[PDB]
Order: sequence, then structure tokens, then C-alpha cells
Amino acid sequence: MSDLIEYSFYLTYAFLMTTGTITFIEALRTKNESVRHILNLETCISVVAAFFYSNFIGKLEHINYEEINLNRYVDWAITTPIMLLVLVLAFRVNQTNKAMVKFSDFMIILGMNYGMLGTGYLGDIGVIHKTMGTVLGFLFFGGLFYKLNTLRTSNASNDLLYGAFFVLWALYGVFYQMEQLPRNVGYNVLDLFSKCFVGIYFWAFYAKIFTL
Amino acid sequence: SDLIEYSFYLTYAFLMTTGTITFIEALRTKNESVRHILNLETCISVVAAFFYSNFIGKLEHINYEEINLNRYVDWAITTPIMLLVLVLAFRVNQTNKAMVKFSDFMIILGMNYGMLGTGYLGDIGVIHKTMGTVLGFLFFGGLFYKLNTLRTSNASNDLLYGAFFVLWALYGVFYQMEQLPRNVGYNVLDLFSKCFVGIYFWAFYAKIFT
Amino acid sequence: DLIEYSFYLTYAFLMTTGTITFIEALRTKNESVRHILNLETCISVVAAFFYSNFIGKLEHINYEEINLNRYVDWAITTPIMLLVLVLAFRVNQTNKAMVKFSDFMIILGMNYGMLGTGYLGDIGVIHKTMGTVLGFLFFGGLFYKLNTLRTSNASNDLLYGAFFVLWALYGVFYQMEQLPRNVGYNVLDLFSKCFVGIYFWAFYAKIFT
Amino acid sequence: SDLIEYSFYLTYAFLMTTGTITFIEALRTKNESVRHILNLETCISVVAAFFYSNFIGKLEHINYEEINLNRYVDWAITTPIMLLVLVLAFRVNQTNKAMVKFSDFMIILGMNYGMLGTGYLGDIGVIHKTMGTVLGFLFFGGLFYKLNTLRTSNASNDLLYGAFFVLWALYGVFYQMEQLPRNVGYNVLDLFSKCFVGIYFWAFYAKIFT
Amino acid sequence: SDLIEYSFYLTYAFLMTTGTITFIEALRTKNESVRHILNLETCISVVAAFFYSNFIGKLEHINYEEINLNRYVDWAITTPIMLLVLVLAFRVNQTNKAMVKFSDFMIILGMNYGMLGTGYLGDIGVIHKTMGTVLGFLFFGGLFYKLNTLRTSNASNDLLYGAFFVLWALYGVFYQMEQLPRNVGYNVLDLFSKCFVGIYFWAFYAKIFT
Ligand SMILES: *C/C=C(C)/C=C/C=C(C)/C=C/C1=C(C)CCCC1(C)C
Ligand SMILES: *C/C=C(C)/C=C/C=C(C)/C=C/C1=C(C)CCCC1(C)C
Ligand SMILES: *C/C=C(C)/C=C/C=C(C)/C=C/C1=C(C)CCCC1(C)C
Ligand SMILES: *C/C=C(C)/C=C/C=C(C)/C=C/C1=C(C)CCCC1(C)C
Ligand SMILES: *C/C=C(C)/C=C/C=C(C)/C=C/C1=C(C)CCCC1(C)C
Repeated sequence: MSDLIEYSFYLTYAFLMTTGTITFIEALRTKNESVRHILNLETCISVVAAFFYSNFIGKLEHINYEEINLNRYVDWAITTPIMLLVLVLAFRVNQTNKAMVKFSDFMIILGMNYGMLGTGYLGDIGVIHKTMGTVLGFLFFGGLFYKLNTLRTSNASNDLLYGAFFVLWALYGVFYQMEQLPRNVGYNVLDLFSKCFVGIYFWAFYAKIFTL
Repeated sequence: SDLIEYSFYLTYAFLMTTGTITFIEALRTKNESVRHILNLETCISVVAAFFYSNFIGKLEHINYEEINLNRYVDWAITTPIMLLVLVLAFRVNQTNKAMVKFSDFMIILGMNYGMLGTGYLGDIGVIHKTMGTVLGFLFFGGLFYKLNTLRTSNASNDLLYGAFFVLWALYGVFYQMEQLPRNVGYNVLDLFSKCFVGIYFWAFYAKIFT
Repeated sequence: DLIEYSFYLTYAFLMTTGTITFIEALRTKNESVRHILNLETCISVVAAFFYSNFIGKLEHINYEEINLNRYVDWAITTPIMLLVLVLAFRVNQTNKAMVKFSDFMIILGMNYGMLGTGYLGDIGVIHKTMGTVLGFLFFGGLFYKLNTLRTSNASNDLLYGAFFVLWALYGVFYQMEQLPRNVGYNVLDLFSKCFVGIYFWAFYAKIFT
Repeated sequence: SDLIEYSFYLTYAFLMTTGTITFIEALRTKNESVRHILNLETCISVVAAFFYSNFIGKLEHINYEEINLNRYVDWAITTPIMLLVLVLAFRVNQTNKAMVKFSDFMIILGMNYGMLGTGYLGDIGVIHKTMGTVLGFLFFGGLFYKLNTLRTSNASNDLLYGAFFVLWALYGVFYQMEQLPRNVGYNVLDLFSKCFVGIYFWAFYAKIFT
Repeated sequence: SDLIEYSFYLTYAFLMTTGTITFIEALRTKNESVRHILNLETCISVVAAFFYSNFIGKLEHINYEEINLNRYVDWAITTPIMLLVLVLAFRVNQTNKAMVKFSDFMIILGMNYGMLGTGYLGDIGVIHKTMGTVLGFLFFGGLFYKLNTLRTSNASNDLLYGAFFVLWALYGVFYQMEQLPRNVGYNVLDLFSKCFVGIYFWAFYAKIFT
């Protein structure tokens, strides 16, 4: 419907407020400093993404779908590095109970990440063909997730986390190719999973809320 | 009419109250299990408060029907958190540990979203309103049957179960009514189901009442 | 003029009171004091919200409408204020913030009887004189019940007395025309919410000799 | 006009700074007396920042005389808090306990409000400005006489007492000026009397300066 | 065209990020010297975010020269905090105590305000643009000479000193450029000088990198 399109913006916006609140409160109370650092970063992701969604929502009346998708890049440029830092710190917490990563390794991750995003952007503004942007983008994505895989030690949380990021982030590249309207809706739903459900997972995991 | 406006403000203002009370106690309780429950409760008030502020802001720009359709977005976010709180509280009251089996929680959510989804489909004409009611209440039955299996008897658990049972059933009753009185009813139900329940959790864990 | 200033004075004092109780609620090592200051913070939060609304409207709305709107604020703040009062009595008498729920429900019943009958009088469903008479009957029940929970001591007596007088004065100002009644209620809120809030903070913080 | 615009924004932004720094430290200091002082200082910034945001929002329909009259509502709230901070600071500097006699503080407030009240009556013409100045300054003297009696000799106490005496006296001096320079002067005095004093307390108790 | 507007949003949103991260760690670190640094860092993000929200508000009908003039108010508040952080950071890295001589800090501020003030006179045409450039950079030299004397050698201090040196000098470079490129340059420099520096402090004290 016209309804469900607008609803997708609100759903993600409100779930970002939920995720931001839950990680904020636990970041302020966890006794584990490494968990605090992860939950602190996670709060920042929700804060930033919520800001951009509030902008999008403020423009719904005369919505320009293409404009919105281009604006998302500003959000992505800020949140993707934070999300990736969280991922690699979490790998290490799961292995050694300390949040640490080599800065050099992290800069290589970011290089691949920004190659991926920058290529996507060049395609959207027509500096390169969209088709080329897609393939070159996915190549950088491959470099990103290969490098990520080298920092991962095998265990249930690390495998789920890696697998979730792999699939969710790949789907951005899939939705990239769609028309502006369905692309927006897909991205809204992907953000709900990649930011909010991931954040809620981190909280629930460290809080030991669930028995498997 | 005027009823609509006052009832919106009442619930909105009480959500601020509930959110503040649970936030402060989440940050200061020495019991981590209570923190998790009160943290979740704070999320509920934050999300609902956002929706109420939006409804109030748009009151002269949207109709009663649209507001009721929009509530589903709020419900889609708040109902799962509320149910998580419920089942976590069940265990906290028994063992002082906030845990539930993820599989049990996913079954709870399945029933919850069948309830909400079939209600929504009836509301938008995809199925007959009356089927919305029947299927909704059938899923409601599944939901509370499953909740009951995780309820262990004690005073608090029984009160909580009963309160949820009655309040949540009443949403299905007000679903029957015309758009205006339905809005007012939902406003008041939210006051009870989110705000007064949230204050109960606070007061219960704070040992405010004998 | 000073009718608009009175709105700002109370609004700004609510911000002060809310800030002061918030920070101390978050730092006190006494859990009972935390519960009381937590509730006090809520009172300031809610009343501040309604005052920001009244202020946003001073051009667009008549003074009767503002007074009727206050009942929504009152319906929320009064039960929290009463809960604080009985918990404070209890803290003085037992070092613990507790009350019997049944006792609190009786208190709330009297309170809403009082507010409800007052409201009915304000909107003309019953006469103003009947609103006052029934209102004060419920007021009497309320303050009678409150007194049965009160043990004698400096703080409990000061508190009980403060509430008794300040709350009776709402019923006094109820008799006035709409404009002075607004100024009156603004000043009473400053006392009943803000100065009481500040009292609790100062008392538990042992700021004064 | 520009001068007064820029000076509004300067003080407003510095109030945000001061409120943030005292807020965070009030929440973490292990000294309860310092907490009370920093809590109070936070309130001062919150209130004054509210009023400055108001002045700023009024700029496009600005009435300089109106701004100066509105300041009295701010002063009526912030001055008692500032004075309470001052006398508690005196005591902390000697016994490390934030306490004062209620009766002493009520006398302080009596003088403070005589001062503000008579100044106000002069501004709105109930009495002549000159009579406002004379009464105002007499109340100022009573206030600072009483303040001085609660003051123990001490490096911090002396700097504080002197800073307050001078800065507060200057409000009475700018009261005499035409509305424009009066506003700019008040904006800068507020910067010193609220913000710089607030940052002093933080820095002093945090021991960041040798 | 897009990139210019985007540069405001990037820095604004990164300020929100930096403010959040230092706020949470300020409230939880067990080292109070680190708290004081992170407290100050939070203030910087709060103040700059306020001004960036203002600029973003003005993008439709944007006057590039006005914005750059407006920035001086931001600068007048944030630069002294940033310099305080820098010198406390020097000491914390060497002694693990956040302390500086007040006299040293006032000399630093003298130079800092000489730099900003002369730069401002150049912009508003009271002195020629190349003059402001030359004199401003003289004060900058004084500032960074003095800072260097407070610096003791080590990895973090050398990095911090070099980053501040280069970034702050670059404000002087972009000062020569036309209003539009100058805005974009300042937006990016603020990202580095406030946000990336603040994130560095957080990461450094949290020891998340090796
Ligand atoms: C919260 C926002 C997130 C996690 C955004 C992630 C964005 C991507 C993973 C984009 C990926 C792309 C490709 C893999 C191909 C090229 C086009 C892109 C940039 C959409
Ligand atoms: C805070 C909001 C809450 C707790 C909403 C709960 C909503 C329901 C329990 C809705 C129930 C319904 C039925 C039981 C029948 C079908 C129609 C519904 C969805 C209104
Ligand atoms: C913060 C607001 C407060 C404490 C409001 C209290 C309001 C009352 C005590 C009203 C009392 C009334 C009567 C005692 C008689 C009838 C009229 C009323 C409702 C104003
Ligand atoms: C934050 C605001 C402050 C500290 C305001 C203080 C105001 C005064 C000290 C005003 C003093 C006056 C006199 C001493 C003479 C009469 C006129 C007054 C009210 C301006
Ligand atoms: C967050 C904002 C910051 C760190 C601003 C710093 C501003 C400067 C370092 C300005 C320097 C200038 C000169 C060195 C000479 C030319 C004029 C100035 C003021 C732009």
C-alpha cells in the first residue's frame, strides 16, 4: 500500500529508538568493560541512524525516493565503520573476553568498506554504470568479508554474527539494483535487521536473556 | 471529539511518567534481572510515547480510522517487548533470574503476530472484519495458552497473567467499535497495559507496597 | 502580563526541581530516598509538560480552557504526589518507603472523587456550589485517611500541614474568576510541586540545620 | 543589535557547556557535598539556558526592554540557587560538609528578593528608577553583609565572595544604562556569574589546576 | 552541489556520535582524570552540534559568509575546551594526573584568543585578509610554541601535538579561500579536529586498539 511504505520508515525509526535505549541503559550498568565498549558503539549506531530516519520521515509528504536513497550514503558512511568495529571487537570478546583489534587490520576493513560504498555511490550518481557499480561493489564486499573472516575464531556467536552480517550486507547490493521505491522499502527493512535486531541480539546475548 | 484529545494527552503524559520511573530504577537497581525487565519497560514507554506524540501532532490532519491503522506499527514493536517482559518476570519471580527459552519466545511471537496480523487484515478489508475478530481471538487463545504453560503459580505471576489476559482481550472488544470510540478505548487500554503495568513492575521490585 | 510571567516562573521552577531530584535519585545510597525522589522527578516532568503546552497557547486560547486542561495534569500528578507523601511518612516511621496498596487505593478514590466532582462543577454538569461541597467532602475523606497513616514528628507534621493547606487552597481559588484563578493555580503549583520537591531533596540531603 | 545577538548565543552556548560539565561530575563525584553543589550548579545552567533559548527565539521580533523585564523571572529562580551554592561552598571549604542554617538562608533570600523586587518596581515605573537603584543597592548591601558573616577566611572563600560581590554589584550598574548596552552587559555578566563560576566549581573540586 | 550540504550533515552526525561515546565512557570510567578529559570532550561535541544544527537550519536560504562569521562563536567556546583537553591529556599520558598550571592555561588562552580575534577582524574587513592571516598565524605560533613546552615526549603526545598543529594550521589555510570552499573545508576540519580527535581519546583510553 501507500500505507506500508510509510509504515516501513516509522517501523525502523521506532525500533532504532528501542535499540538505542536498551544498549544505552546496559552500557551504563554492565560490569564488563569490554561489553560496555560494544554496547556504547551500538548506541551510537542507533543515534546516528535515528537522526537520518527522522529526516526521511520529515520529508514523506513530498517524498523523492531517489533523493532519499542518495541521502542514505551519509548515514552509511558513519554507521558502517562503527558496525564493523563492533563486529571485530565482538569476535574477540567471544574468544578472549577482551575488546581489542589491531588498528592496521581495522583500516584494511575500512578501505574495503569504503571501496564498496564509494563504488555504489559512483554508480548511483552515474559517474560509472550502475551495473559496474554493482559488480565492483560486490568485489570490495568480498574483500571486506574475507578480511573479516580472518579475524573470526569459530564459535556459535561468531558464526551467527558473521553469517548474519554477510547475508544482510549482501542484500543491500541486491536491493541497490531495484527501482527507487522498492529499494527504499528494502533498505528500511534491511536496516531494521542489520542495525536494530543485531543491536538487540548483542544486548540479549551479553545479558543472557535466552536459553538456546 | 474532545474526549479523543484529553485521552491522548493523558496516556502520553503517563507514558512519560512510566518511562522516567523505570529508567531511573533500571540505572540504580542492584539486581541485574530487574534491570533487564525495567530496561525493556523503558523501551516500551519510549516507543509508545513517540507514537502518541505523533498522533497528537497530526490530530487535525488525519482521521480516526488512519490513527487506528497507524497504531499497528506501535503494537508491532511494543507487544513483543511487553511479552518478553511478562515471561522474564515469570522466571524472576521464581528464581530471581531473567531468562526464557528462545524457542518458547518465538512461539509466543508467532501467536502474537497472527493475532495482530489477522486483526489488521480485517481492519483494511483484506478479510471480513468479523473474520478478523474470530481469527484474532483464536490467535489470542494460542498466545495465552502458551503464556499459561510458562506461568508458575505465585501471587505476582497470577496477577500478571490475569491482567495481561483481561487487558489484551479488551483490545479485541474495542476492535468491534466505530473508529472514534475505538480510539478512546485504545488510548485508555494503553494507559493500563503499558503505563499501569510498568508502574506495577517498578513498585513490585521496589517493594513499595505491602 | 504577570499572568504570563507566573506561567514561566512555575515552568522554570519545575525544570529546577526535576533536575535536582533526578540527579540525587541517581546518586543516593538510600533506596527508599531514591524511590521518593524518582516519583518527585516524575511530578516535575509531567507538570513541566503541561506548562510548556499552556505557554505555547497563551495567544490562541481562553483562560477557562487552560483551567479545564489543568485537570489532566492533576489526574496524573496528584496520585504521584500522594504516593510520595505516604511513602515519606513511612520513611520517617520505619526507614522504609512502603504503604499498604489497599490504603493507597482508598486515598486515590477520595482524590479522584474530589477532582471529579470539582470538574463536574467547572463544566456545569452540577453547580459550582455543589462541586465545592462534594469536592471538599472527598477532600475531608482524603485528609482523614492521610492522617491515619501519619505518626507525629516534625517532618510528618510539616508535610501533612503543607499538603492540607496548599491543597485546600485549590478549592479556594476554584471560586475565583478564570484569570485570577490561573495565577492562583500557577502559584499553588510552585508551592505544592516545586517547593515540596525541593524540600524533599534538601531534607534527605541534610542541606539545612 | 549584532553585538547583542552574538552575546546571546555566546552565553547560551556557554550555559550548555557549564551544565554538561557539572552534570557529568555531579553524577560521578564520590564526595556527597560536592555532588550537592554541582547538582545545584547544573540547575542554574538549565534554567538560564531555557531563558536564553527564549530570548534567542524572540530575536526576529525583539523588544530590548521586554527582554530585560523577562530576565527577572530567570533571576528570581537562579539567584537563590546561586546563593545557596555560595554558602554551601563556604562550609565545604572549611568542614567538607554542605550545610547552612535555614534561618540564615531565609535572611539571605529576604535581602536577595528585596533587591530584585525593588529593581523590578523601578523598571516598570511603580517607583522611579533612581529609587529602584538606591533601595536595590541597600538590599544588595544587606545581602552581602549577611553573606560575609557566614564566610570563613580561606583562599577559595575569599575569591568566591569577592567575585560574587563585584559581579552582582555590576548588575546594579548596568541597570542604569540604556536598554541595548544593558542587555549586552547582562549577557556578559551572566557569562561570568553563572558559567565561569560554574566552571570554577567543577575545576576546583576536580583539582585540574595547580 | 550535493556534497556541500552533505558535509554539514556528516559533521553534525559525527558530533552526535562522538558526544555519545565520550558521554557514556565519562560516566563509567574508574579513572577520574580520564573522566575529566572525556567530560570536556563531551562538552565540545554538544556545543559544536548546537551550532551545526543552526547551520543546517539555514541551508535553503544559506549565506555562506554569514555561516563562516557565525563559526567564530562556536570557536570561541570550543577551542579553549579543546586546548584544556590537550594539556590535560599531555599530563595524563606522563603522570596519569589531569592537571595544568592555571597561569600556563591563561597564556595558552591569550594566544588562542589573539589568533581568533585577529582572524575575525580580517573577515569583517577591519584589517586586510592577508594581515589577519599573518598576525593570526603569529599568535598560532605563540600558541603552539607554548603547547610544545608543556608536552613531554611519547607516542600519544607526539601524535596529539602533530594532529592539532596540522589541523589547526589548516583552519588558517582555508581562511584564504572563497566563502563556499571555505565552509566545506571547515566542515571537514571540524570532523577531524573535534570528532576524530574525540574518538581517538575514547579509543585510546578504552584500549580497544593495539
Ligand atoms: C546500516 C547501514 C548499512 C549496514 C549499509 C550497508 C550498505 C551496503 C552493505 C552496501 C552494499 C553495496 C554493495 C555490496 C554493491 C554496491 C552497492 C552497495 C553500496 C549498495
Ligand atoms: C500497547 C499495545 C498493546 C498491548 C496492544 C495489544 C493489542 C491487541 C491485544 C489486539 C488484539 C486483537 C484481538 C484479540 C482480536 C483481533 C483484533 C486485535 C488485533 C485488536
Ligand atoms: C499539582 C496540582 C495539584 C496538587 C492540584 C490539587 C488540586 C486540588 C486539591 C483541587 C481541589 C478541589 C477541591 C478541594 C474542591 C473542588 C474543586 C477542586 C477540584 C479544585
Ligand atoms: C544570573 C543572574 C544574576 C546573578 C542576577 C543578579 C542580579 C542582580 C545582582 C541585580 C541587582 C540590582 C541591584 C543591585 C540594584 C537594583 C537593580 C538590580 C535588581 C539590577
Ligand atoms: C572546532 C573548531 C576549531 C578547532 C577551530 C580552530 C580555528 C583556528 C585554528 C583558526 C585559525 C586562524 C588562523 C591560524 C589565522 C587565520 C585566522 C584563523 C582564526 C582562521
